[PDB]
Amino acid sequence: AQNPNCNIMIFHPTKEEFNDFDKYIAYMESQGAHRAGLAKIIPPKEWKARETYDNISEILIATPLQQVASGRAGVFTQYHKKKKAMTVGEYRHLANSKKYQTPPHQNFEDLERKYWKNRIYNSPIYGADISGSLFDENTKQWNLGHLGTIQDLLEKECGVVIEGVNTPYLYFGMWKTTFAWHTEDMDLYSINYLHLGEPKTWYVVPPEHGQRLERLARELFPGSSRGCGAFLRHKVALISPTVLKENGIPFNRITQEAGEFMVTFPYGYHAGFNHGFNCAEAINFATPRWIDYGKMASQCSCGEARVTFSMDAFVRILQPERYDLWKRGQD
Ligand SMILES: O=C(O)CNC(=O)C(=O)O
Ligand SMILES: [Mg+2]
Ligand code: NI
Ligand SMILES: [Zn+2]
Repeated sequence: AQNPNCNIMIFHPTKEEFNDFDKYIAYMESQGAHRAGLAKIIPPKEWKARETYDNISEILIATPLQQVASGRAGVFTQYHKKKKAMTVGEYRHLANSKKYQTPPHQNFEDLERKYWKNRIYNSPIYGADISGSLFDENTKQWNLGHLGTIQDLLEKECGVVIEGVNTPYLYFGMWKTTFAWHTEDMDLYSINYLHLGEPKTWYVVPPEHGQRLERLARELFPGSSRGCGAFLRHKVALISPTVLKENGIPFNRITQEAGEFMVTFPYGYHAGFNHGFNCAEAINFATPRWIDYGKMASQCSCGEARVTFSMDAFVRILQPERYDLWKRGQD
């Protein structure tokens, strides 16, 4: 069995190996990358996502989200307070302001310590989930706006034609902006490219151990757990590495830098934070190996998780017994 300790693997594809996306995902899996839940892919030196980032300041962040925390430093939830619209240029200025800028630090490890110590005492503002792409149309390799769609994958594998579309999203971050512990919708893969700026630290639980994380989370968030049998789908709960280690939960951590891709694998729980002003792009995707995960994915039916249009068909076809209850939670 490859990668039996479920370590995060890092890949350096050549330009030739960078041509066929599906083939390279399958290669990484052949080497056990998926056992970690997360892999890093460093693009060949010849590749670029686009020529420059000099002309992105006029992008609009229609609903910046202030991430307000409640709890204790290692175990907290966050809610998102909507803020007035602002451009990327306005948001970058804000991120670099004395109130929000990254503090002086020695290295990533020092910064990680400061994050876990101090995050709850601040409310950083995140430009998340903005539909769009920063890949140049002429970038032919690993262009996250030109991937094969999940609808087409389900059709190829299962023969059923469904409605829905699959497009990427931009994330503009700042120091302490936080992504809560989650798996993807329908336990899909995700791919994330850090276009520019400061790093993103990730934490991940191996898919084979995901239920250990869920059990801890039910313990640590007992009201939320009573509210919903899949409350991590709400994407609001944070647990620190110290707390995970205290409770024996297997996990790994890595920092993504600008110019690097990360792939999350089906049912790989992940969480993390940004080091300073940055811009990432991400999208969900599927492969044939995902289908069995999609069929087994938990679902939130309490009303909180509310998701895209395109999840309807996935539920309806892969999880017909759950469909009626899930759809009630959508409505
Ligand atoms: O970058 C972020 O804020 C969150 N990204 C992801 O959860 C992802 O790419 O799957
Ligand atoms: Mg612009
Ligand atoms: Ni994710
Ligand atoms: Zn719920």
